[PDB]
Parts: sequence; C-alpha cells; structure tokens
Amino acid sequence: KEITNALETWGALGQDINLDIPSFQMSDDIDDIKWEKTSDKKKIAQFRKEKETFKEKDTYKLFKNGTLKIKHLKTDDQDIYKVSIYDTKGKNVLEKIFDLKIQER
Repeated sequence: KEITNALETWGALGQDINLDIPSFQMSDDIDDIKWEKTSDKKKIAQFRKEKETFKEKDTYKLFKNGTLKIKHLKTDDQDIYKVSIYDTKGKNVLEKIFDLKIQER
C-alpha cells in the first residue's frame, strides 16, 4: 500500500468540525487559504483578498484568517481534502494532505 501524508480527521453523522492548519512561521505577506479535492483535483472552496473567493453554503465555508467551518455534516456533506496556502503575491508556501471521514461505532 502507498502511504499518504494525510490526517484521518473524524466525525459521526450531523456535527461541526473545523479544517485547521499548524502554527508554521510567517516572514512578510500571507493571504490565501485553499481547500481542494484529492481524487478529482478540484478547488471546491478557496479564499484570497476580495478577488476570486469560492465559499458556497455554511456546511463547507472557509474562514478568512486561515481556517474552515463544516457546520452540520453527514456522509453526503463530507469529502477527502488537500490544503494549499498562497501569499498576498500568490506563492505556494504550506501544502499538506487531509481526510474528513465518518465514524462507524
């Protein structure tokens, strides 16, 4: 089996979870926080500076400082993710793989 660089990130049907990156160092200028798909390769929501902001409904909606809020899930509300973070200029800094998964207990 090919082993990913991903966090298994858990929640049972009908709940609130955030998609939230580590406390990595910043020098001068950081703006965009994108959450896209692994299997499709597809920017479902993404944030920048009042210029191309994909954001949709409250069930998958990405915070401005650098976070996400999934407000009310289920099996059809979730997906597998990869984060990519870009500056005020647009230069790829922090990139890391992720997975919203559903509990079976």
